[PDB]
Amino acid sequence: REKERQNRLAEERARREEEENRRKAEDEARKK
Repeated sequence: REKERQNRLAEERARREEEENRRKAEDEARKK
């Protein structure tokens, strides 16, 4: 159960991270 929880939270973190990455990408694109 602990590893399930930790992995779920970890994928949530990584998904938020890729959200911010694509976000900064589209920001730079607007700068272009």
